Amino acid sequence: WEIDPKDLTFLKELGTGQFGVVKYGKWRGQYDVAIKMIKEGSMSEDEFIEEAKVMMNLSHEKLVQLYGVCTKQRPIFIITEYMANGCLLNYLREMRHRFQTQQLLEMCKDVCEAMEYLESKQFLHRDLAARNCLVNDQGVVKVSDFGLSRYVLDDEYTSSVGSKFPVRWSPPEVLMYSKFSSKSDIWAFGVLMWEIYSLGKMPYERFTNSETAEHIAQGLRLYRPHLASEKVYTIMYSCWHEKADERPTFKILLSNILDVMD
Ligand SMILES: Cc1c(NC(=O)c2ccc(C(C)(C)C)cc2)cccc1-c1ncnc2[nH]c(-c3ccc(C(=O)N4CCN(C)CC4)cc3)cc12
Repeated sequence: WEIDPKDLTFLKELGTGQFGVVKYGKWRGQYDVAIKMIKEGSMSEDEFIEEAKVMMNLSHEKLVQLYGVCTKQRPIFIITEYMANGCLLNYLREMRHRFQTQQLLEMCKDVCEAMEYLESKQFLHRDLAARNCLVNDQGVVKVSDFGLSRYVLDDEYTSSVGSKFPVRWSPPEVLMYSKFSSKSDIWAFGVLMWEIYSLGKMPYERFTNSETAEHIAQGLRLYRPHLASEKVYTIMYSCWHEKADERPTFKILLSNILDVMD
């Protein structure tokens, strides 16, 4: 899994993430790569390195591939597949047109295929959201940074009352009991479907976290976006059942999305 850093050519800045600076470059003077330059103290590096092989073996066309690591210099590097059109959240917000409903469903289908693959490997994403999905040059959506949440060293992110914790993508059992399962990714996926159909709006925009939790407890959920048909809304709504066991699997959600696609 150890990539020779001499095989990397750093070419551009690609902004920052939870682990700091990310750059764009070439691997073997030919393949586009994103290179995460891990800020010292931001990550459980040893744990990530000892568990990374699992992640490098997660290969599906709709997952942003982890290619390898460079751990013999400061900072260490995580080398991944490069996505030409950046994160899905910015893509939805910056496009000028009102997306065709078929294209929006296609984004949902792409994410659902990646998630069905992760579910088949009993591998949780833990931070599924439009900000963690990327888009390629053909408008194909891919799921990024799956499982990396586990290696974050930052209480504002890892604590359910922290400023960076994905509260609005979390089911009640995560918020009350820290109980993660395949069903917490299902809940997050429903919120992601809502982000896609609302063209990148923040979920529960008018509510504080405590108002959101009270809205949920009373049986209220995110409203049906203008672009989502009643059938599409039934799919995202099924992800938010109060009882984790009543939520569908990604295999079932994919079958539902394909039926709506016709
Ligand atoms: C994934 C990733 C992260 N994210 C992380 O490290 C990270 C995230 C979450 C976590 C936790 C789960 C632990 C919270 C950890 C780490 C951070 C910076 C870069 C990238 C990144 N990785 C791969 N490909 C990329 N492309 C871009 C990209 C950005 C902007 C443009 C752009 O300016 N335009 C304008 C022109 N228009 C035509 C196209 C778009 C293009 C490409 C970014 C990519």
